[PDB]
Amino acid sequence: PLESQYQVGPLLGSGGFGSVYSGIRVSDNLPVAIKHVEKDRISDWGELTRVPMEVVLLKKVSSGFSGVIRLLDWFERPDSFVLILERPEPVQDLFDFITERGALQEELARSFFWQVLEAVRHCHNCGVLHRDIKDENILIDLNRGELKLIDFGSGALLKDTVYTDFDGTRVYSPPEWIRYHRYHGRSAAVWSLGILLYDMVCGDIPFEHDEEIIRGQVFFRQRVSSECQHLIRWCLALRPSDRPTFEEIQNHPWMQDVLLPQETAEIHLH
Ligand SMILES: Clc1ccc2c(c1)N(CCC[C@@H]1CCCNC1)c1ccncc1O2
Repeated sequence: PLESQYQVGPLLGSGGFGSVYSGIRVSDNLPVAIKHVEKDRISDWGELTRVPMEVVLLKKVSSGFSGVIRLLDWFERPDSFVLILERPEPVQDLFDFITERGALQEELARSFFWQVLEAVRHCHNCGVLHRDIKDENILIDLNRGELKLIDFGSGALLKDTVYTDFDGTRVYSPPEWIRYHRYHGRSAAVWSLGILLYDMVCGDIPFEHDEEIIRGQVFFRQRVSSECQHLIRWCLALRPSDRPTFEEIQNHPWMQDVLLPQETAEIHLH
């Protein structure tokens, strides 16, 4: 019943993930996003009924409220899967937000960064590893000031042993991946959060090529508080065991006195 149950609007974007369209549920009038994924181009499948991993992972996290975009429904077709997802309104992704406004005031980066951490914790707590945390995978609900994680298509079940496959973004990938093709979930996630935070406070990523990643030296082109630079360098420690846990990130001095999402919208987004 898919074509009667939702009403298709403009293409929101396309890339490695497939094609994603703006939509309306005709039932509720609810704004949704409609993601089409070609079966040919799915590396990794899961089960409940053989499905894309994204579907497994999203069901594991979609129980309860969160900073992750919910799987509302899904459909199989002969050559594609179709996923129905929350669409916040109005909305802008963090990539476009940063491309437009440049480097972000710390107070705002702090608010955004905290929310990302809450969301990643929530995922890990549900047994899910994202594997592609970056600006293009974070949405900002502009009215409520709430960040939501998207695109679980490179994700895995969380586990405590090493991962030897990676299908996320190279410049967000830790040096242990680049040199040895091995990493552990949590410490690789922390590396990529280090990259994210630098991107927030400088308006751009710290490392462009592999040689820079491997070397792991951070130069700041923008004025950034010494507390913030400390946290960034800590998350981008070359040795994974030298990186902080999520607990240590959230207890870090730069993370004190976070604004609530609502107060963050009033000040920085309205
Ligand atoms: Cl509104 C919304 C809801 C749920 C979404 C997505 C968007 N997207 C958005 C991707 C396109 C962006 C939009 C802005 C311009 N830059 C590119 C998405 C991408 C990949 N997997 C799941 C997704 O789920």
